[PDB]
Amino acid sequence: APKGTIYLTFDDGPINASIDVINVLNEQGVKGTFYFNAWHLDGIGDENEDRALEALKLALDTGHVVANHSYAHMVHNCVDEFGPTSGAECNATGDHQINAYQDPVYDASTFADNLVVFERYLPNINSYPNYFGEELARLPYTNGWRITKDFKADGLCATSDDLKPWEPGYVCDLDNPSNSVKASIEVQNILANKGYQTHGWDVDWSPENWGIPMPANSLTEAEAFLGYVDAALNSCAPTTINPINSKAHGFPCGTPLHADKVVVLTHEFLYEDGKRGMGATQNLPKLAKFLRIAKEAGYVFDTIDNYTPVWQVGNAYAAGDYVTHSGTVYKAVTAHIAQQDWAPSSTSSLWTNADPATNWTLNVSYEAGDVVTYQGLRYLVNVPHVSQADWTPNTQNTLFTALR
Ligand code: NA
Ligand code: NA
Ligand SMILES: [Zn+2]
Repeated sequence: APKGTIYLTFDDGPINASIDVINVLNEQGVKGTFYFNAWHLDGIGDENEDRALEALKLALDTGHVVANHSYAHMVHNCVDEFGPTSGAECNATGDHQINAYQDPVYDASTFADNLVVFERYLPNINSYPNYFGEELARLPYTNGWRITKDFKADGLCATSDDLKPWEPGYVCDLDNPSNSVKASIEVQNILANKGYQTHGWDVDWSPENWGIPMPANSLTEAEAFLGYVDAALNSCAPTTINPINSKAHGFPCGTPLHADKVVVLTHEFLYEDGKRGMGATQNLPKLAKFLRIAKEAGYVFDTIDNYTPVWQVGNAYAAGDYVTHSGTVYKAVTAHIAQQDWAPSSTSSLWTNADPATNWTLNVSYEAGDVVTYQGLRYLVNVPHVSQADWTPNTQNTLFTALR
């Protein structure tokens, strides 16, 4: 009977600072989820990153989950031509969020480049069960979600075509958002069709003021931050969160998978003594205190791969329960006790596939109004039905109509 589940997630590693963050976590047995960019492994990410490969190894060997944050954090969209100094050059101008997404197909493909680079530096990385780079992602700058067919959100103010959010003159038009936001959405949809889930966050453990001379020194204290977590528990934090560009618009408040869960976003580089402040000296103790008080307050920690629980032999499932099985999201059709010979599948009558994907897919519960893509063409679902191999969109003229 825990008060809730916290998902500690760390963005933008692997860097030298990741090693200290992991050792703090390890001292208390907590597992984190790390959303890595492989450009630190190549030494072009403008951080202290000579130990990036040791950090990647440490994360995997001590049981933390590694997920896909893209190769270079979309920095290629921040400069005219991407190269070894694009990182520092984009740091100099601070325009990370300006035209952050441009060509969605290419931007998505940098999530796959990420995988290739990981495997070049750590060639046996897919022999690790806690390596999830092919299945779990998070978009840079974007509190966007792709969890189930019916659990999606987009961060409609996350990135801009011109003005930064705080800057005088900034308007975010939700009914017609920035071109960069529009591309980020297509990127979400592209990753979901390759089988990813993308997760945003409920709370962003960040500087209480990004304007003071050493911003890392103003990271929220642990007591105050456990307070933020308490506040977000079952209160649809992704929509209420500030600033505006951190919001997740359309988040399905009260959706069952999000009950009693808080996903915390933070960055290893905030726990480093360096160009941003006394991270290691002042904030590593804050992190270690939070881990103590959060358990005392009744929370437990988990990693994002369990956010949707894995299908288990012997569990009682209710109609409507969500699981993953071989990385695929499923929704129980019938209350029943799972057993070894009837796991979810593309022909199971006990489950339907509920991936957040939009390509036409077997054993999906389709609704009137859904749109599916099949053999390069888009089709509207006219009639609710569970899809099967006899009823491919191109030949079933009753259940589907081509958009043309
Ligand atoms: Na798998
Ligand atoms: Na998946
Ligand atoms: Zn990031």
